[PDB]
Amino acid sequence: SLTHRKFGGSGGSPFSGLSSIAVRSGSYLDAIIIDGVHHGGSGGNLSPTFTFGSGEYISNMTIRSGDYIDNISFETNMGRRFGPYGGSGGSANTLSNVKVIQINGSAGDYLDSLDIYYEQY
Amino acid sequence: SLTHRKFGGSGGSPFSGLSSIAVRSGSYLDAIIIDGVHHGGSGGNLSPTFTFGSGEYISNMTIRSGDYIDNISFETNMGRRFGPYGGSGGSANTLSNVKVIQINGSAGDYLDSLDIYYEQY
Ligand SMILES: CC(=O)N[C@@H]1[C@@H](O)[C@H](O)[C@@H](CO)O[C@H]1O
Repeated sequence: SLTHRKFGGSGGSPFSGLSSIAVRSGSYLDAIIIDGVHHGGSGGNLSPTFTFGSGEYISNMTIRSGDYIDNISFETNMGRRFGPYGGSGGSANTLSNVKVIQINGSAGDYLDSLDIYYEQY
Repeated sequence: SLTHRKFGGSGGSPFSGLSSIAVRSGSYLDAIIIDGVHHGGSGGNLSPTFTFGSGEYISNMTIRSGDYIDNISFETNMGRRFGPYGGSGGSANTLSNVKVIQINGSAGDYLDSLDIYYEQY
């Protein structure tokens, strides 16, 4: 049962545990890199690193996928954009008016799957 | 509305975007360091970094807090312990039988608050 709980007081600027995103891709996704940590294989080319600013988060995400992840692009609430990186294969699925909280998944030599935790607004 | 969605197929080995945790602390938390990214002040003392192995996640977590996060400890599904690190004041709150998905918060010179995203079992 997916939930969240707050602890602590009212001070501070807010932050996410999810700080940055990169991928290795060719015609597939070989890897996703999250806060610098590699998940996947060695194939494809390494994209530049997207680092979220304070209060920035993924609000819109397009992922083409089949048995693997074929492509990823997203947009933030601040208008910045990442991708698309990958091939034209797979089915396109979209997330819109969301807030991505976390990005988990399953990887071998290629990025097989992503489990995207998010708030739907 | 908090939720999630899986894209892609059924192979590969599971990974989490949440891979490492350290804190800076004395009698309360100055900072939490999540996968290498520093959130909060220069104060207190830097804990060793906890790095989650393949298939390991937080299953139990005790937080003390008041206006600030005062203490964190957690246990993983694999019997590993992080902390307790911090002070003995504020009120104690425990998550048991969980899987922690994400740790967000607010931070200034100190760690003010955490918003913990988790599956409750
Ligand atoms: C063959 C095709 O048209 N689309 C495939 C899809 O079925 C496959 O599972 C996916 C992920 O590996 O890659 C696409 O290119």
